[PDB]
Amino acid sequence: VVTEKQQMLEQHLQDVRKRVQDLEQKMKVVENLQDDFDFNYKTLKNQSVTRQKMQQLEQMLTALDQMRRSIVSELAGLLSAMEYVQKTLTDEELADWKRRQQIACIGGPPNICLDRLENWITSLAESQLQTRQQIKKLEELQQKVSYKGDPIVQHRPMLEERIVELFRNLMKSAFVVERQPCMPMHPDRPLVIKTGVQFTTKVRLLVKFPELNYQLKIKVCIDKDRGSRKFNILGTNTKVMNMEESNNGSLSAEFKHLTLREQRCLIVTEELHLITFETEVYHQGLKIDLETHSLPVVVISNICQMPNAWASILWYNMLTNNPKNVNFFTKPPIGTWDQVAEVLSWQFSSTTKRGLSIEQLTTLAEKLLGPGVNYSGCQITWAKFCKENMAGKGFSFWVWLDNIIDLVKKYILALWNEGYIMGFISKERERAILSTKPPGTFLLRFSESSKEGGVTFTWVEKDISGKTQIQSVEPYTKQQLNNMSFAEIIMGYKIMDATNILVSPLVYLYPDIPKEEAFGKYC
Ligand SMILES: CC(=O)N1CC[C@H]2CC[C@@H](C(=O)N[C@@H](CCC(N)=O)C(=O)NC(c3ccccc3)c3ccccc3)N2C(=O)[C@@H](NC(=O)c2cc3cc(C(F)(F)P(=O)(O)O)ccc3[nH]2)C1
Repeated sequence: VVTEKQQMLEQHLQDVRKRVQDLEQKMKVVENLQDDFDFNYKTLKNQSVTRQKMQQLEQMLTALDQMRRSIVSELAGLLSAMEYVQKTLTDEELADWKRRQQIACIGGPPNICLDRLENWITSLAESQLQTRQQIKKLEELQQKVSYKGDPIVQHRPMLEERIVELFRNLMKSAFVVERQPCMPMHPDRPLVIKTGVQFTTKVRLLVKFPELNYQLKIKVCIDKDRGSRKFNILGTNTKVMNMEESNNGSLSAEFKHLTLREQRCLIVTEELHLITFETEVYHQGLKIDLETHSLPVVVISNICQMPNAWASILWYNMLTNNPKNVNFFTKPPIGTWDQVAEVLSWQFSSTTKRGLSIEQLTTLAEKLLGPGVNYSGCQITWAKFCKENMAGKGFSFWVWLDNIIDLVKKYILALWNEGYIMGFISKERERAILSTKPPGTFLLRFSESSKEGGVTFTWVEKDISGKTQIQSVEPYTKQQLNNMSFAEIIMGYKIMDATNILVSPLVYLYPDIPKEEAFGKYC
């Protein structure tokens, strides 16, 4: 859906194009008048005929001055308009995309489409090129015909400085990282790169100029620049930018043959690195030095470091919009619960068909902050999330959660995707909602004491005394889920009753779904 700010920008660019086109027509008229003045001056060098020709030349030069004074001020007004629209385009519309990319990287909505910004940037770039050519024409015209108090000699140096500044800054802003450094075997985990592993990245120039096809050589490097590890990019670290049908005519450069190796003559998962891209543009007498960099990258040595490395990327991209804060973990910022809850639900909605529900997020809030009702005014630190182990446990909240995400993705995906997994429910709440329900009613949830991840089912029944009993089964491990599906385990589960007969204590899946109707399709 196109916004009000974006529709106003589309008209503001169209108005710039109309102004540029209107000045082109004035430039033609001023050139033809000067060419006539130049011709008539150089030629015919009663006696009244010479006097009449002299009056013609004076009138033509006075008219030349007025047309020049008009064009110069019309160009000054055009540049001011260009400056405003460029600030809206680069500092506002482009920055929003950069933030939308940070969010998409960490599982957020996958918007981040360049086609509209490429169309707007190209339009502004083409308009600025015609303006630069009009300022070049004023220089050419002045050289041939000038006079004391000529508006070209006094205002052209400022007009030239203004358009050159505009065009350089637009070219520099258009050089973006379309696809952030990522390992192809871990597409759901970008900005985490293991040494010796082939990784890919992609860059794009949003100024759609066909002149530049096969002209820009993109050089890629790491650690360009206290006590931090230094690395080198090995493989094919140079790529010629080209227009493809696959890109829809867009100028881009994809690096697929890259690897990191430590250079040879703070904790590893919190150390950040920047992958830099460089090129030089030579366009009609201008040398524009383009330089862009990736979002901070965590460099790992073993794949066991992947969970803590991903948490550092989650923290960085959730809390800051700054694209180069390498010292972020020297003093990491605090997050709100609503910020964290959004990211945690993104971890599930990017890997599965279902994110985290309100009830699942509430029980997750209580696990980190303790009892309460409203968690919107609560704060979560890096220590409570990843750096330090949970209160009374030998593992951090993130390690416990990452093992659940993996359990869902690899072992119980189909059940999670259909909504048969209660997942996160406190011992007090599960006993509460089951207390009212008939005997044999059960819910599926994850283990809180299991580091590696465990799945369980909590059920309700009545003893001979009539007292309601709520029990959970010993959590089923990943190893067990590799032999039997959780659905087969639910159906096959038997208990020894009072009559000493093996019976299934499971009848209905919460709230009232008969077990065979919900889990039969998976056996
Ligand atoms: C007390 C009771 O009424 N129960 C029945 C009896 C006991 C004893 C046997 C055990 C059981 O049913 N085991 C399962 C296998 C479970 C597994 N993880 O592999 C089972 O099917 N047992 C069979 C059997 C038969 C042959 C060979 C092996 C096992 C069985 C069947 C019939 C009779 C006996 C045994 N069986 C149980 O799990 C009983 N419950 C527990 O022991 C238990 C629940 C629980 C919950 C958590 C948590 F919520 F996730 P957290 O957030 O981490 O705190 C953590 C630890 C936990 N332990 C349920």
